[PDB]
Amino acid sequence: FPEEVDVFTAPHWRMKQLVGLYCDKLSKTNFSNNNDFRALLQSLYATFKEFKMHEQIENEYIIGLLQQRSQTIYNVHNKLSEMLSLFEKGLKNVKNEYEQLNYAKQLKERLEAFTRDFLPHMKEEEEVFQPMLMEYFTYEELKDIKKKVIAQHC
Repeated sequence: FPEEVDVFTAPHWRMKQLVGLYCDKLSKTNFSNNNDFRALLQSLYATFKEFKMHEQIENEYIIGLLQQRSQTIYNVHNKLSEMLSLFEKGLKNVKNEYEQLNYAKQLKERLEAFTRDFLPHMKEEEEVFQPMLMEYFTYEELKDIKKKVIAQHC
């Protein structure tokens, strides 16, 4: 698929880069240490804010359009909002090492589940929405769209 009409690849290269960064931080993080703990949550909150902007950009510049033209919408492209709330909880409601370590176990559980769903969600957009975009829009329309999408991401 021509680079100039690919509306997922570059944003997703950034999102996967962010997944890699938080997985790395997660596994090197000392949850018994309060500073290490908060720094981790702070990184995670910023990261997940960018994920939310990304999904919003998709909704506003790509998905809403594709769904009006194909009318083949049934799945509703929430998750991120619950993850951000989780993080806030850790940054405001955790006082000592006992709470930190109980929290960590839950954080890890929820991030693993998030990650296991987020990668396939992205692959479905590239494998399914991209090709649909080909049949319902012209090549220049798609170029315009990618233009608007990169502007919002970058």
